[PDB]
Amino acid sequence: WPLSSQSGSYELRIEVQPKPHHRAHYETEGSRGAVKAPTGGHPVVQLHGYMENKPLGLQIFIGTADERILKPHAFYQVHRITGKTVTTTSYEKIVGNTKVLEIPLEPKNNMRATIDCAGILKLRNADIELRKGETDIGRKNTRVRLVFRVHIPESSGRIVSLQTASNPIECSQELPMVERQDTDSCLVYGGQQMILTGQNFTSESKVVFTEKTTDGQQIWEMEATVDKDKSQPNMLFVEIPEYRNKHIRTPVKVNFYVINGKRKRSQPQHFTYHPV
Amino acid sequence: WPLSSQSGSYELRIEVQPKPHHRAHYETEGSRGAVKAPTGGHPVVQLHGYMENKPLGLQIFIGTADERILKPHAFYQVHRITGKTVTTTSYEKIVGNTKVLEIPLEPKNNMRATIDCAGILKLRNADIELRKGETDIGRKNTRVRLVFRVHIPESSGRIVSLQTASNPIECSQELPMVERQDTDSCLVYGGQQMILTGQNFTSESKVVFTEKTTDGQQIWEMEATVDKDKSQPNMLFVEIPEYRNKHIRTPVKVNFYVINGKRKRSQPQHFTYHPV
DNA sequence: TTGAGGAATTTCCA
DNA sequence: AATGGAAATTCCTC
Repeated sequence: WPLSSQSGSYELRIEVQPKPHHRAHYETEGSRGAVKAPTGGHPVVQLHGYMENKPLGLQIFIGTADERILKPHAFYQVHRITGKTVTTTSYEKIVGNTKVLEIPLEPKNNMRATIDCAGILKLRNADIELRKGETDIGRKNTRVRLVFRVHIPESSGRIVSLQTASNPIECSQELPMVERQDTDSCLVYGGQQMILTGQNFTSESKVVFTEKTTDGQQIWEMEATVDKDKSQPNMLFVEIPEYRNKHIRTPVKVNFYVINGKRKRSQPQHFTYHPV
Repeated sequence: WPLSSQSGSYELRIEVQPKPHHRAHYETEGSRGAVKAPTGGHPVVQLHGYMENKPLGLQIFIGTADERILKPHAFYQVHRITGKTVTTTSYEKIVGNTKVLEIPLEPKNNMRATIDCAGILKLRNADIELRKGETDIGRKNTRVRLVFRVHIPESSGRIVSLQTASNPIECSQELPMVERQDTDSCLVYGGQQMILTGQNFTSESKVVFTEKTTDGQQIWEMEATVDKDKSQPNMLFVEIPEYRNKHIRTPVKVNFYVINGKRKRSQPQHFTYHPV
Protein backbone atom coordinates (compact mmCIF):
# COMPACT_ATOMS: atom_id res chain seq x y z
CA TRP A 1 0.00 0.00 0.00
CA PRO A 2 1.42 3.40 -1.07
CA LEU A 3 -0.32 5.22 1.80
CA SER A 4 1.88 5.81 4.85
CA SER A 5 1.02 4.82 8.43
CA GLN A 6 3.08 4.74 11.66
CA SER A 7 2.46 3.64 15.28
CA GLY A 8 -0.80 5.03 16.76
CA SER A 9 -1.96 4.41 20.36
CA TYR A 10 -0.11 1.08 20.68
CA GLU A 11 3.18 0.46 18.83
CA LEU A 12 4.73 -1.84 16.22
CA ARG A 13 8.50 -2.11 16.73
CA ILE A 14 11.31 -3.98 15.00
CA GLU A 15 12.97 -5.67 17.95
CA VAL A 16 15.69 -7.12 15.75
CA GLN A 17 16.98 -5.41 12.60
CA PRO A 18 18.07 -7.43 9.53
CA LYS A 19 21.69 -7.52 8.32
CA PRO A 20 22.64 -4.49 6.17
CA HIS A 21 23.34 -6.73 3.18
CA HIS A 22 21.45 -9.59 1.56
CA ARG A 23 22.11 -10.78 -1.96
CA ALA A 24 18.68 -11.20 -3.56
CA HIS A 25 17.98 -13.87 -6.16
CA TYR A 26 16.47 -14.01 -9.63
CA GLU A 27 13.58 -16.10 -10.93
CA THR A 28 16.34 -17.63 -13.02
CA GLU A 29 18.23 -18.83 -9.94
CA GLY A 30 16.97 -20.73 -6.96
CA SER A 31 16.03 -19.09 -3.66
CA ARG A 32 18.98 -17.28 -2.18
CA GLY A 33 17.66 -17.76 1.32
CA ALA A 34 15.65 -15.86 3.93
CA VAL A 35 16.67 -12.44 5.20
CA LYS A 36 19.03 -13.05 8.09
CA ALA A 37 19.93 -10.94 11.12
CA PRO A 38 23.48 -9.97 12.21
CA THR A 39 23.09 -12.04 15.37
CA GLY A 40 23.10 -15.09 13.12
CA GLY A 41 19.36 -15.36 13.70
CA HIS A 42 16.58 -13.49 11.91
CA PRO A 43 14.84 -10.12 12.21
CA VAL A 44 12.10 -9.88 14.80
CA VAL A 45 8.91 -7.80 14.76
CA GLN A 46 6.71 -7.19 17.81
CA LEU A 47 3.36 -5.47 18.51
CA HIS A 48 3.31 -4.07 22.05
CA GLY A 49 0.10 -2.47 23.30
CA TYR A 50 -2.05 -5.44 22.29
CA MET A 51 -3.76 -7.15 25.22
CA GLU A 52 -6.63 -9.06 23.56
CA ASN A 53 -6.36 -12.79 22.98
CA LYS A 54 -6.81 -12.85 19.23
CA PRO A 55 -4.06 -13.40 16.63
CA LEU A 56 -3.42 -10.65 14.06
CA GLY A 57 -1.75 -10.98 10.71
CA LEU A 58 1.59 -9.20 10.29
CA GLN A 59 2.12 -8.27 6.67
CA ILE A 60 5.53 -8.19 5.00
CA PHE A 61 6.50 -6.57 1.71
CA ILE A 62 9.63 -5.11 0.15
CA GLY A 63 9.74 -1.35 -0.14
CA THR A 64 12.01 1.53 -1.16
CA ALA A 65 14.94 2.63 0.97
CA ASP A 66 16.28 5.81 -0.56
CA GLU A 67 14.10 8.71 -1.78
CA ARG A 68 11.22 9.20 0.62
CA ILE A 69 7.62 8.10 0.27
CA LEU A 70 8.13 4.59 1.56
CA LYS A 71 6.48 2.49 -1.11
CA PRO A 72 6.58 -0.99 -2.65
CA HIS A 73 9.87 -1.34 -4.51
CA ALA A 74 9.09 -2.05 -8.16
CA PHE A 75 12.14 -4.22 -8.70
CA TYR A 76 11.90 -6.42 -5.64
CA GLN A 77 9.33 -8.79 -4.21
CA VAL A 78 9.37 -10.63 -0.91
CA HIS A 79 9.99 -14.32 -1.35
CA ARG A 80 8.11 -16.96 0.64
CA ILE A 81 10.73 -19.42 1.74
CA THR A 82 9.31 -22.93 1.95
CA GLY A 83 11.51 -23.94 4.86
CA LYS A 84 10.52 -27.59 4.95
CA THR A 85 12.30 -27.52 8.30
CA VAL A 86 14.37 -24.42 9.06
CA THR A 87 11.14 -22.40 8.79
CA THR A 88 9.64 -21.49 12.17
CA THR A 89 6.80 -19.39 10.82
CA SER A 90 3.75 -20.13 8.66
CA TYR A 91 3.10 -17.96 5.60
CA GLU A 92 0.56 -16.73 3.06
CA LYS A 93 0.92 -15.06 -0.35
CA ILE A 94 -1.28 -12.09 -1.43
CA VAL A 95 -1.06 -9.33 -4.09
CA GLY A 96 -1.78 -5.77 -5.25
CA ASN A 97 0.76 -5.66 -8.10
CA THR A 98 3.31 -6.38 -5.35
CA LYS A 99 3.54 -9.66 -3.40
CA VAL A 100 2.89 -9.55 0.32
CA LEU A 101 3.70 -12.12 2.99
CA GLU A 102 1.39 -12.50 5.94
CA ILE A 103 2.68 -14.26 9.02
CA PRO A 104 0.69 -14.72 12.21
CA LEU A 105 1.36 -12.59 15.29
CA GLU A 106 0.16 -14.68 18.22
CA PRO A 107 -0.19 -13.67 21.89
CA LYS A 108 1.30 -17.05 22.77
CA ASN A 109 4.63 -15.46 21.91
CA ASN A 110 3.71 -12.05 23.33
CA MET A 111 2.66 -10.88 19.87
CA ARG A 112 6.24 -11.40 18.78
CA ALA A 113 7.22 -12.82 15.40
CA THR A 114 10.45 -14.30 14.08
CA ILE A 115 10.87 -13.50 10.40
CA ASP A 116 12.71 -16.37 8.80
CA CYS A 117 10.35 -17.05 5.95
CA ALA A 118 11.13 -13.93 3.97
CA GLY A 119 13.48 -13.94 1.02
CA ILE A 120 14.07 -11.30 -1.63
CA LEU A 121 13.39 -11.97 -5.29
CA LYS A 122 14.57 -9.44 -7.88
CA LEU A 123 12.54 -8.73 -10.95
CA ARG A 124 14.38 -7.85 -14.17
CA ASN A 125 14.83 -4.12 -14.75
CA ALA A 126 13.69 -4.35 -18.35
CA ASP A 127 10.66 -6.52 -17.62
CA ILE A 128 9.50 -3.77 -15.25
CA GLU A 129 10.25 -0.41 -16.89
CA LEU A 130 8.56 -2.04 -19.88
CA ARG A 131 5.09 -1.93 -18.29
CA LYS A 132 2.73 1.01 -18.84
CA GLY A 133 2.65 3.34 -15.86
CA GLU A 134 6.00 2.90 -14.12
CA THR A 135 8.45 5.80 -14.35
CA ASP A 136 11.10 4.78 -11.79
CA ILE A 137 14.28 2.95 -12.87
CA GLY A 138 16.10 -0.10 -11.56
CA ARG A 139 19.64 0.81 -12.61
CA LYS A 140 21.89 1.56 -9.59
CA ASN A 141 18.79 1.39 -7.38
CA THR A 142 19.20 -1.73 -5.30
CA ARG A 143 18.64 -0.57 -1.73
CA VAL A 144 15.56 -1.93 0.03
CA ARG A 145 13.62 -1.92 3.28
CA LEU A 146 11.52 -4.66 4.87
CA VAL A 147 8.07 -3.31 5.53
CA PHE A 148 5.81 -4.68 8.25
CA ARG A 149 2.12 -3.96 8.79
CA VAL A 150 -0.63 -4.98 11.18
CA HIS A 151 -4.34 -4.22 11.05
CA ILE A 152 -5.55 -4.09 14.67
CA PRO A 153 -9.32 -4.49 15.13
CA GLU A 154 -10.73 -2.64 18.15
CA SER A 155 -13.96 -3.81 19.75
CA SER A 156 -15.37 -0.41 18.77
CA GLY A 157 -15.34 -1.62 15.16
CA ARG A 158 -12.49 0.60 14.01
CA ILE A 159 -9.30 -0.61 12.33
CA VAL A 160 -5.94 0.72 13.45
CA SER A 161 -3.19 0.16 10.89
CA LEU A 162 0.42 0.45 12.05
CA GLN A 163 3.48 -0.03 9.90
CA THR A 164 7.23 0.03 10.27
CA ALA A 165 10.30 -0.30 8.16
CA SER A 166 13.62 -2.03 8.68
CA ASN A 167 16.87 -0.26 8.10
CA PRO A 168 18.10 -0.15 4.49
CA ILE A 169 19.21 -3.44 2.95
CA GLU A 170 21.66 -3.60 0.04
CA CYS A 171 20.59 -6.39 -2.33
CA SER A 172 23.48 -6.90 -4.69
CA GLN A 173 26.55 -9.08 -4.83
CA GLU A 174 32.16 -1.83 -0.60
CA LEU A 175 35.62 -2.93 0.59
CA PRO A 176 37.32 -2.05 3.93
CA MET A 177 39.52 1.04 4.35
CA VAL A 178 42.23 1.81 6.87
CA GLU A 179 43.06 5.45 7.60
CA ARG A 180 45.05 5.34 10.87
CA GLN A 181 46.89 2.80 13.02
CA ASP A 182 46.89 3.21 16.81
CA THR A 183 50.36 1.59 16.93
CA ASP A 184 53.08 1.30 14.30
CA SER A 185 55.32 -1.39 15.81
CA CYS A 186 55.79 -3.77 18.74
CA LEU A 187 58.15 -6.66 19.48
CA VAL A 188 58.06 -10.37 18.65
CA TYR A 189 56.04 -11.42 21.74
CA GLY A 190 53.11 -9.38 20.48
CA GLY A 191 50.25 -8.81 22.89
CA GLN A 192 50.10 -5.01 22.62
CA GLN A 193 46.82 -3.51 21.38
CA MET A 194 46.33 -1.85 17.99
CA ILE A 195 43.25 0.23 17.16
CA LEU A 196 42.45 0.63 13.46
CA THR A 197 40.55 3.75 12.45
CA GLY A 198 38.91 3.40 9.04
CA GLN A 199 35.60 2.59 7.33
CA ASN A 200 33.30 -0.27 6.36
CA PHE A 201 34.57 -2.18 9.41
CA THR A 202 31.86 -4.78 10.13
CA SER A 203 31.44 -7.44 12.86
CA GLU A 204 32.52 -9.99 10.23
CA SER A 205 35.80 -8.20 9.47
CA LYS A 206 39.10 -10.02 9.88
CA VAL A 207 42.69 -8.86 10.27
CA VAL A 208 45.64 -10.88 8.99
CA PHE A 209 49.36 -10.19 9.13
CA THR A 210 51.72 -11.31 6.38
CA GLU A 211 55.37 -11.24 5.40
CA LYS A 212 56.77 -11.73 1.91
CA THR A 213 60.17 -12.13 0.34
CA THR A 214 61.34 -9.28 -1.88
CA ASP A 215 59.80 -11.29 -4.78
CA GLY A 216 56.38 -11.94 -3.38
CA GLN A 217 56.52 -15.44 -1.96
CA GLN A 218 54.44 -15.09 1.20
CA ILE A 219 56.14 -17.12 3.96
CA TRP A 220 54.07 -15.90 6.90
CA GLU A 221 50.36 -15.47 7.44
CA MET A 222 48.49 -15.22 10.72
CA GLU A 223 45.07 -13.94 11.72
CA ALA A 224 45.12 -11.54 14.65
CA THR A 225 41.83 -11.78 16.59
CA VAL A 226 39.66 -8.67 16.59
CA ASP A 227 37.62 -7.83 19.70
CA LYS A 228 34.68 -8.98 21.85
CA ASP A 229 33.03 -5.56 21.56
CA LYS A 230 30.81 -4.51 18.66
CA SER A 231 33.94 -2.50 17.86
CA GLN A 232 32.65 0.29 15.66
CA PRO A 233 31.41 0.84 12.08
CA ASN A 234 34.73 2.64 11.60
CA MET A 235 37.05 1.34 14.29
CA LEU A 236 38.64 -2.05 15.02
CA PHE A 237 40.51 -3.34 18.08
CA VAL A 238 43.15 -5.81 16.93
CA GLU A 239 45.39 -7.75 19.28
CA ILE A 240 48.80 -7.76 17.55
CA PRO A 241 49.75 -11.38 16.73
CA GLU A 242 52.87 -13.18 17.91
CA TYR A 243 55.79 -13.55 15.49
CA ARG A 244 57.24 -16.75 13.98
CA ASN A 245 60.79 -16.10 15.21
CA LYS A 246 61.57 -14.36 18.51
CA HIS A 247 65.29 -14.87 17.83
CA ILE A 248 65.74 -11.98 15.42
CA ARG A 249 68.68 -9.59 15.76
CA THR A 250 67.11 -6.92 13.54
CA PRO A 251 63.57 -5.52 13.21
CA VAL A 252 61.28 -7.09 10.59
CA LYS A 253 58.87 -5.31 8.24
CA VAL A 254 55.50 -7.04 7.77
CA ASN A 255 52.00 -6.22 6.59
CA PHE A 256 48.43 -6.64 7.75
CA TYR A 257 45.15 -6.19 5.93
CA VAL A 258 41.45 -6.08 6.71
CA ILE A 259 39.18 -8.52 4.91
CA ASN A 260 35.40 -8.89 4.64
CA GLY A 261 34.82 -12.39 3.30
CA LYS A 262 36.85 -13.12 0.18
CA ARG A 263 37.10 -10.48 -2.56
CA LYS A 264 37.28 -7.72 0.08
CA ARG A 265 40.85 -6.96 1.07
CA SER A 266 42.05 -3.51 2.09
CA GLN A 267 45.44 -2.26 0.95
CA PRO A 268 48.33 -3.84 2.91
CA GLN A 269 49.13 -1.88 6.08
CA HIS A 270 52.76 -1.52 7.16
CA PHE A 271 53.90 -2.76 10.58
CA THR A 272 57.33 -3.64 11.98
CA TYR A 273 58.56 -6.09 14.63
CA HIS A 274 61.47 -5.16 16.92
CA PRO A 275 63.88 -7.86 18.15
CA VAL A 276 63.68 -8.97 21.81
CA TRP B 1 36.03 -24.56 -43.93
CA PRO B 2 36.67 -27.37 -41.40
CA LEU B 3 39.27 -29.04 -43.67
CA SER B 4 42.88 -28.17 -42.84
CA SER B 5 45.44 -26.82 -45.31
CA GLN B 6 48.95 -25.35 -44.89
CA SER B 7 51.59 -23.82 -47.21
CA GLY B 8 52.33 -25.97 -50.30
CA SER B 9 54.93 -25.06 -52.98
CA TYR B 10 54.69 -21.30 -52.31
CA GLU B 11 53.94 -19.93 -48.82
CA LEU B 12 51.37 -17.83 -46.96
CA ARG B 13 52.95 -16.14 -43.94
CA ILE B 14 51.72 -13.78 -41.22
CA GLU B 15 54.32 -11.05 -41.42
CA VAL B 16 52.77 -9.20 -38.48
CA GLN B 17 50.96 -10.95 -35.63
CA PRO B 18 47.92 -9.35 -33.90
CA LYS B 19 47.99 -8.25 -30.26
CA PRO B 20 47.41 -11.10 -27.76
CA HIS B 21 44.23 -9.45 -26.46
CA HIS B 22 41.27 -7.81 -28.18
CA ARG B 23 37.96 -7.26 -26.42
CA ALA B 24 35.28 -8.44 -28.85
CA HIS B 25 31.86 -6.82 -29.07
CA TYR B 26 28.26 -7.99 -29.00
CA GLU B 27 25.49 -7.36 -31.55
CA THR B 28 24.04 -5.39 -28.60
CA GLU B 29 26.99 -3.00 -28.55
CA GLY B 30 28.58 -1.08 -31.33
CA SER B 31 31.72 -2.22 -33.12
CA ARG B 32 34.59 -2.52 -30.70
CA GLY B 33 37.13 -1.79 -33.40
CA ALA B 34 39.39 -3.69 -35.79
CA VAL B 35 41.97 -6.21 -34.59
CA LYS B 36 45.11 -4.22 -33.86
CA ALA B 37 48.81 -5.17 -33.81
CA PRO B 38 51.22 -4.58 -30.90
CA THR B 39 53.20 -2.16 -33.07
CA GLY B 40 50.21 0.16 -32.92
CA GLY B 41 49.42 -0.80 -36.48
CA HIS B 42 47.55 -3.88 -37.70
CA PRO B 43 48.35 -7.51 -38.49
CA VAL B 44 49.86 -8.18 -41.91
CA VAL B 45 49.47 -11.21 -44.16
CA GLN B 46 51.64 -11.92 -47.22
CA LEU B 47 51.75 -14.53 -50.00
CA HIS B 48 55.35 -15.10 -51.17
CA GLY B 49 55.96 -17.45 -54.10
CA TYR B 50 53.36 -15.71 -56.30
CA MET B 51 54.85 -14.18 -59.44
CA GLU B 52 51.79 -13.79 -61.72
CA ASN B 53 50.15 -10.40 -62.19
CA LYS B 54 46.66 -11.31 -61.04
CA PRO B 55 45.05 -10.36 -57.70
CA LEU B 56 43.87 -13.16 -55.41
CA GLY B 57 41.35 -12.91 -52.61
CA LEU B 58 42.66 -13.46 -49.09
CA GLN B 59 39.93 -14.89 -46.89
CA ILE B 60 39.60 -14.10 -43.19
CA PHE B 61 37.52 -15.90 -40.58
CA ILE B 62 37.62 -16.44 -36.82
CA GLY B 63 38.66 -19.90 -35.68
CA THR B 64 39.44 -21.93 -32.55
CA ALA B 65 42.64 -21.42 -30.59
CA ASP B 66 42.77 -24.15 -27.99
CA GLU B 67 41.93 -27.83 -28.68
CA ARG B 68 43.29 -28.80 -32.08
CA ILE B 69 41.46 -29.18 -35.37
CA LEU B 70 41.60 -25.53 -36.32
CA LYS B 71 38.00 -24.74 -37.17
CA PRO B 72 35.52 -21.88 -37.33
CA HIS B 73 34.81 -20.76 -33.77
CA ALA B 74 31.10 -21.15 -33.11
CA PHE B 75 30.91 -18.20 -30.76
CA TYR B 76 32.82 -15.64 -32.78
CA GLN B 77 32.47 -14.09 -36.19
CA VAL B 78 34.80 -11.73 -37.99
CA HIS B 79 33.39 -8.24 -38.18
CA ARG B 80 33.68 -6.10 -41.31
CA ILE B 81 34.68 -2.69 -40.08
CA THR B 82 33.26 0.05 -42.30
CA GLY B 83 36.22 2.35 -41.83
CA LYS B 84 34.77 5.34 -43.64
CA THR B 85 38.33 6.62 -43.43
CA VAL B 86 40.71 4.69 -41.17
CA THR B 87 40.09 1.66 -43.39
CA THR B 88 42.89 1.01 -45.88
CA THR B 89 41.46 -2.22 -47.29
CA SER B 90 38.32 -3.08 -49.25
CA TYR B 91 36.12 -5.95 -48.01
CA GLU B 92 33.44 -8.47 -48.87
CA LYS B 93 31.09 -10.59 -46.74
CA ILE B 94 30.40 -14.30 -47.47
CA VAL B 95 29.02 -17.28 -45.46
CA GLY B 96 28.90 -21.01 -44.75
CA ASN B 97 27.26 -20.81 -41.32
CA THR B 98 30.27 -18.67 -40.41
CA LYS B 99 31.02 -15.20 -41.80
CA VAL B 100 34.14 -14.76 -43.90
CA LEU B 101 35.91 -11.56 -44.93
CA GLU B 102 37.64 -11.44 -48.29
CA ILE B 103 40.22 -8.73 -48.86
CA PRO B 104 42.26 -8.35 -52.01
CA LEU B 105 45.89 -9.45 -52.22
CA GLU B 106 47.41 -7.37 -55.02
CA PRO B 107 50.91 -7.64 -56.55
CA LYS B 108 51.09 -3.84 -56.50
CA ASN B 109 51.90 -4.27 -52.80
CA ASN B 110 53.97 -7.41 -53.35
CA MET B 111 50.95 -9.58 -52.54
CA ARG B 112 50.98 -8.05 -49.07
CA ALA B 113 47.84 -7.09 -47.18
CA THR B 114 47.22 -4.88 -44.15
CA ILE B 115 44.37 -6.22 -42.07
CA ASP B 116 42.60 -3.26 -40.51
CA CYS B 117 39.08 -4.13 -41.58
CA ALA B 118 38.60 -7.10 -39.29
CA GLY B 119 36.77 -6.87 -36.02
CA ILE B 120 35.46 -9.60 -33.74
CA LEU B 121 31.77 -10.02 -33.00
CA LYS B 122 30.70 -12.40 -30.25
CA LEU B 123 27.55 -14.43 -30.60
CA ARG B 124 25.58 -15.24 -27.45
CA ASN B 125 26.46 -18.62 -25.90
CA ALA B 126 22.83 -19.58 -25.43
CA ASP B 127 21.78 -18.49 -28.93
CA ILE B 128 24.40 -20.92 -30.26
CA GLU B 129 24.30 -24.05 -28.08
CA LEU B 130 20.55 -23.79 -28.72
CA ARG B 131 20.86 -24.78 -32.40
CA LYS B 132 20.57 -28.42 -33.50
CA GLY B 133 23.97 -29.96 -34.21
CA GLU B 134 26.45 -28.00 -32.10
CA THR B 135 28.01 -29.82 -29.16
CA ASP B 136 30.80 -27.40 -28.15
CA ILE B 137 30.27 -24.84 -25.38
CA GLY B 138 31.00 -21.12 -25.08
CA ARG B 139 31.54 -20.94 -21.33
CA LYS B 140 35.18 -20.21 -20.40
CA ASN B 141 36.08 -20.68 -24.06
CA THR B 142 37.05 -17.24 -25.33
CA ARG B 143 40.40 -17.77 -27.02
CA VAL B 144 40.52 -17.23 -30.78
CA ARG B 145 42.73 -17.28 -33.85
CA LEU B 146 42.59 -15.21 -37.01
CA VAL B 147 42.50 -17.51 -39.98
CA PHE B 148 43.72 -16.52 -43.41
CA ARG B 149 43.23 -18.37 -46.69
CA VAL B 150 44.10 -17.93 -50.34
CA HIS B 151 43.05 -19.96 -53.35
CA ILE B 152 45.90 -19.75 -55.86
CA PRO B 153 44.96 -20.65 -59.47
CA GLU B 154 47.79 -22.22 -61.49
CA SER B 155 47.76 -21.96 -65.29
CA SER B 156 47.56 -25.77 -65.25
CA GLY B 157 43.98 -25.39 -64.03
CA ARG B 158 44.61 -26.65 -60.50
CA ILE B 159 43.74 -24.77 -57.32
CA VAL B 160 46.27 -24.53 -54.51
CA SER B 161 44.71 -23.58 -51.18
CA LEU B 162 47.02 -22.32 -48.46
CA GLN B 163 45.96 -21.22 -44.99
CA THR B 164 47.53 -19.89 -41.83
CA ALA B 165 46.53 -18.91 -38.34
CA SER B 166 47.52 -16.03 -36.12
CA ASN B 167 48.64 -16.61 -32.57
CA PRO B 168 45.91 -17.03 -29.97
CA ILE B 169 43.78 -13.97 -29.19
CA GLU B 170 41.97 -13.54 -25.86
CA CYS B 171 38.58 -11.88 -26.53
CA SER B 172 37.28 -10.88 -23.15
CA GLN B 173 37.43 -7.81 -20.96
CA GLU B 174 41.16 -3.89 -7.91
CA LEU B 175 43.64 -1.19 -6.82
CA PRO B 176 47.44 -1.59 -6.42
CA MET B 177 49.03 -2.64 -3.14
CA VAL B 178 52.56 -2.15 -1.82
CA GLU B 179 53.87 -4.54 0.84
CA ARG B 180 57.66 -4.00 0.80
CA GLN B 181 60.19 -1.46 -0.48
CA ASP B 182 63.62 -2.65 -1.65
CA THR B 183 65.11 0.66 -0.49
CA ASP B 184 63.93 3.19 2.09
CA SER B 185 66.05 6.22 1.21
CA CYS B 186 68.70 7.60 -1.16
CA LEU B 187 70.18 11.05 -1.83
CA VAL B 188 69.07 13.98 -3.99
CA TYR B 189 70.86 12.79 -7.17
CA GLY B 190 68.60 9.74 -7.25
CA GLY B 191 69.56 6.99 -9.68
CA GLN B 192 69.55 4.10 -7.16
CA GLN B 193 67.13 1.25 -7.85
CA MET B 194 64.00 0.51 -5.80
CA ILE B 195 62.07 -2.76 -6.12
CA LEU B 196 58.44 -2.68 -4.95
CA THR B 197 56.96 -5.96 -3.76
CA GLY B 198 53.17 -5.90 -3.77
CA GLN B 199 50.12 -6.94 -5.81
CA ASN B 200 47.99 -5.97 -8.82
CA PHE B 201 51.12 -4.49 -10.40
CA THR B 202 50.36 -4.37 -14.14
CA SER B 203 52.38 -3.29 -17.18
CA GLU B 204 50.31 -0.09 -17.15
CA SER B 205 51.26 0.75 -13.56
CA LYS B 206 52.92 4.07 -12.77
CA VAL B 207 54.92 5.35 -9.83
CA VAL B 208 54.91 8.98 -8.74
CA PHE B 209 56.74 10.72 -5.91
CA THR B 210 55.23 13.66 -4.05
CA GLU B 211 55.97 16.11 -1.26
CA LYS B 212 53.43 18.17 0.64
CA THR B 213 53.51 20.94 3.22
CA THR B 214 52.26 20.07 6.70
CA ASP B 215 48.85 21.32 5.49
CA GLY B 216 48.53 19.32 2.30
CA GLN B 217 49.55 21.71 -0.47
CA GLN B 218 51.51 19.41 -2.79
CA ILE B 219 54.54 21.34 -4.08
CA TRP B 220 56.37 18.44 -5.74
CA GLU B 221 55.24 15.70 -8.09
CA MET B 222 57.37 13.58 -10.38
CA GLU B 223 56.87 10.28 -12.15
CA ALA B 224 59.71 7.82 -11.66
CA THR B 225 59.96 5.52 -14.69
CA VAL B 226 59.25 1.83 -14.09
CA ASP B 227 61.20 -0.80 -16.04
CA LYS B 228 61.74 -2.27 -19.51
CA ASP B 229 61.02 -5.78 -18.25
CA LYS B 230 57.55 -7.25 -17.90
CA SER B 231 58.38 -6.63 -14.25
CA GLN B 232 56.06 -9.01 -12.40
CA PRO B 233 52.37 -9.32 -11.48
CA ASN B 234 53.55 -8.54 -7.95
CA MET B 235 56.88 -6.76 -8.32
CA LEU B 236 57.93 -3.39 -9.79
CA PHE B 237 61.40 -2.00 -10.60
CA VAL B 238 61.33 1.76 -10.07
CA GLU B 239 64.27 4.05 -10.76
CA ILE B 240 64.23 6.56 -7.89
CA PRO B 241 63.59 10.07 -9.31
CA GLU B 242 65.90 13.07 -8.94
CA TYR B 243 65.00 15.71 -6.36
CA ARG B 244 64.01 19.36 -6.93
CA ASN B 245 66.73 20.77 -4.64
CA LYS B 246 70.18 19.17 -4.27
CA HIS B 247 71.15 22.02 -1.93
CA ILE B 248 69.42 20.71 1.18
CA ARG B 249 71.24 20.63 4.54
CA THR B 250 68.78 18.20 6.11
CA PRO B 251 67.04 15.02 4.86
CA VAL B 252 63.56 15.40 3.32
CA LYS B 253 60.52 13.15 3.83
CA VAL B 254 58.47 12.47 0.68
CA ASN B 255 55.95 9.97 -0.62
CA PHE B 256 55.39 7.82 -3.66
CA TYR B 257 52.36 5.87 -4.81
CA VAL B 258 51.43 3.33 -7.45
CA ILE B 259 48.61 4.20 -9.84
CA ASN B 260 46.67 2.19 -12.43
CA GLY B 261 44.93 4.75 -14.60
CA LYS B 262 42.97 7.29 -12.59
CA ARG B 263 40.86 6.11 -9.66
CA LYS B 264 43.52 3.54 -8.72
CA ARG B 265 46.05 4.95 -6.27
CA SER B 266 47.77 2.87 -3.62
CA GLN B 267 48.35 4.32 -0.16
CA PRO B 268 51.24 6.80 -0.07
CA GLN B 269 54.59 5.08 0.53
CA HIS B 270 57.18 6.82 2.75
CA PHE B 271 60.64 7.62 1.35
CA THR B 272 63.34 10.06 2.48
CA TYR B 273 66.05 12.04 0.69
CA HIS B 274 69.44 12.60 2.34
CA PRO B 275 71.40 15.81 1.64
CA VAL B 276 74.50 15.65 -0.61
C1' DT C 1 26.95 3.71 -36.27
C1' DT C 2 31.78 3.64 -34.88
C1' DG C 3 35.04 2.76 -30.99
C1' DA C 4 36.27 2.12 -26.66
C1' DG C 5 36.71 2.12 -21.16
C1' DG C 6 34.46 1.09 -17.13
C1' DA C 7 31.05 -0.91 -14.67
C1' DA C 8 26.30 -2.94 -13.27
C1' DT C 9 23.04 -6.55 -14.14
C1' DT C 10 21.93 -11.54 -15.33
C1' DT C 11 23.12 -15.94 -15.89
C1' DC C 12 25.90 -19.95 -14.56
C1' DC C 13 28.66 -23.41 -11.73
C1' DA C 14 30.26 -26.56 -7.99
C1' DA D 1 17.02 -25.32 -1.41
C1' DA D 2 20.86 -22.15 -0.40
C1' DT D 3 24.65 -19.68 -1.24
C1' DG D 4 29.63 -18.37 -2.53
C1' DG D 5 32.09 -17.46 -6.55
C1' DA D 6 32.64 -16.18 -10.77
C1' DA D 7 31.73 -15.65 -16.37
C1' DA D 8 28.52 -13.24 -19.51
C1' DT D 9 26.00 -9.96 -21.54
C1' DT D 10 24.06 -5.60 -21.09
C1' DC D 11 24.64 -0.42 -20.06
C1' DC D 12 26.52 4.26 -19.54
C1' DT D 13 29.31 7.82 -21.18
C1' DC D 14 32.24 10.48 -23.99
